[PDB]
Amino acid sequence: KIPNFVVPGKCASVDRNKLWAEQTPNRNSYAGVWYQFALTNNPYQLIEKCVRNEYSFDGKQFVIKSTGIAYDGNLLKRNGKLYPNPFGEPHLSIDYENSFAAPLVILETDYSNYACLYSCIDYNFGYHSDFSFIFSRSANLADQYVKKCEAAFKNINVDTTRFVKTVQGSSCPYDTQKTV
Amino acid sequence: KIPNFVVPGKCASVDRNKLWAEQTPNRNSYAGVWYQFALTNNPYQLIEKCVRNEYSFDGKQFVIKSTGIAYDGNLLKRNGKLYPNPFGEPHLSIDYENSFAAPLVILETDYSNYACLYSCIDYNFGYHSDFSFIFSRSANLADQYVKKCEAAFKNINVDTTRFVKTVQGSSCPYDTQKTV
Repeated sequence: KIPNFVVPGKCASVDRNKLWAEQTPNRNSYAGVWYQFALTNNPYQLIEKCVRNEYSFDGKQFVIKSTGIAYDGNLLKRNGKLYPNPFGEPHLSIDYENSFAAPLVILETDYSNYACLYSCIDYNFGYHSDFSFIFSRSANLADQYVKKCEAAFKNINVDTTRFVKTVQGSSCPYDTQKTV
Repeated sequence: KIPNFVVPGKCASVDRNKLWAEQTPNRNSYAGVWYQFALTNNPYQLIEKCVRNEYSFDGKQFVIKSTGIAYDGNLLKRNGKLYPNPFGEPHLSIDYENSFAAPLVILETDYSNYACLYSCIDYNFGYHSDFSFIFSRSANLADQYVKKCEAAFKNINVDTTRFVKTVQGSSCPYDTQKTV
């Protein structure tokens, strides 16, 4: 009787201090292309299949070009930005044109194979909503790496049975997508 | 479709460019104290009663100190900011500590009595959610000004029967609230 991404209780502690300090020297290694391997039910994401996110780092933020196939079957490009939280909180803000901005934590990454991403918001009625993602440097992602993200999300009490796989691979027009 | 703030169709077009041209030279007149007179159902507002928003303008953004009574009956302060949309869109972003940032349109204001505020977000399933507010320079607001916001919201097809009045006036400890 309520959506599965509206969950009782408060957002979990995920130790952002530690993660922030690991990640600030490594921003250039996080740039380039990342493919969405899987995500939990998200009513905001407008790209359904072939989700490809290209990041450029200018020294203070990332510029993002997100592309793929929209829910109506058309090619779509979205312009985004990733920048430090404006209040000086140890996490990033992910912001998209014609949308809202939300906190984004890099729960775990090795830069060259995978990244595990997390967003959460507390409501005023004793629930939270959270949104989790698994990113890969390739269309595919080996089980050894999926399992690293599974452990990280279990560690903060996210039910990993909520993940759904995203369409990627040879059926995707990536070369067209990268041209906008 | 189930909560009353989940509504069919796309977010309204609200003629943001005309509003931005009117409002941008008058930022200084929008500063000072605004009381929340009424709002449509909002799951993000942590302050239930006696909502008092103090705005300071620095030429580039506003800094906000919001105070009042929380849903558990205790006093609460929240820190906020209002700044131009980072992509250069003709609207502001309203950003709060430990929360997200959303678009914020001023649909109508006279600076000295009232303001009518609007935020909207689109879902990938073809619905939207919007969040509306009536602000006053005083704890009460005269009917003529209430009626002006009702017409501005009807003009963009927001259902104004969704507004609920906020507790204000003599039962509010405003002088305590401003000690922060």
